[PDB]
Amino acid sequence: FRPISVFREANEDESGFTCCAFSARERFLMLGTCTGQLKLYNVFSGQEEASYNCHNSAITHLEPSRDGSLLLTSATWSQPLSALWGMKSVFDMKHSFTEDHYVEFSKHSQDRVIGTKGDIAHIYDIQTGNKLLTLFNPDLANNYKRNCATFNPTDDLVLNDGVLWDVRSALAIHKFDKFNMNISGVFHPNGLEVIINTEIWDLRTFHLLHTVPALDQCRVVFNHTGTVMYGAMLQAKSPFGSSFRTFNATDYKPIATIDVKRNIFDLCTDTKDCYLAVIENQGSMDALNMDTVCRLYEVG
Ligand SMILES: COc1ccc(C2(C3=Cc4cc(N5CCN(C)CC5)ccc4C4=NCCN34)CC2)cc1
Repeated sequence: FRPISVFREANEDESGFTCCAFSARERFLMLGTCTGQLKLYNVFSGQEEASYNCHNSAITHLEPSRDGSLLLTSATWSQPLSALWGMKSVFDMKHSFTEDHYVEFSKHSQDRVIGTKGDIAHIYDIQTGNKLLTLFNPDLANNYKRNCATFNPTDDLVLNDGVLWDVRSALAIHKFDKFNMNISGVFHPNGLEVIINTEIWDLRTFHLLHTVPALDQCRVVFNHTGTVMYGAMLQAKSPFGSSFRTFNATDYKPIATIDVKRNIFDLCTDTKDCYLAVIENQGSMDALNMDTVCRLYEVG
């Protein structure tokens, strides 16, 4: 991990970057801020190229669409709490998700949004904005404090609150046992495995394949090729502590532990898996205000 670039939010006395994603436009990083702004930065110059106020509370999450035409945002205490923005030609709001505190695109064909409201998942059509489907069963809930509903790579399964759902039938096919209080789980890009905190389950047999103690309380991100898994750990200001782990995605063998000595707010990779971007806070949890920097590292 060779540091190649660093920047702080332009002009600000304290720098308020909260989350990041690379744009479909080569060289440009998208960042959310603690004032609900979306900014476009040259990742090498640190030049601010554009600024849009999406929310009147802090951004917690953003996800660009692969074809660069759409963006999802989530905020902290705004109504609406999440939104879908059009980026082709003029930046504008397309739909709003009144109480969903987290949203993602479908993965295969990006024509749907999945939103999370506490223990409940909602699926929406992108063209009409209509809610197609609500996945919730109170007998099956795990009540994960950081529940995030997600699609599998083919868009026909959903993981919500540690329940695996068939999207076509709207049927719960399996409730995974609850072994932590916060992390609800993600699909591996290979479409055969589920990662729920420290447990790696097989989707076809529900055997436990691996225990990875180092993933405890970690939020997991895959590189674009599905060969490396990157993890940063939640705080018992900041959602994460000050270090990140890399794992081999095929055997879950640890490759690296990096302590950046600063609390991490977010990290993401470019679609060619050359660069890792990390939002690190220079201030503590106790400071008046946050003071984040975006650090760009070369990996290979
Ligand atoms: C499964 O585990 C997860 C843990 C956290 C999250 C979320 C999330 C929340 C968040 C709040 C921030 N705060 C700082 C203090 N300020 C007062 C208000 C805003 C700053 C960054 C982030 C953030 N960045 C990337 C993810 N994420 C909601 C998405 C998702 C999953």
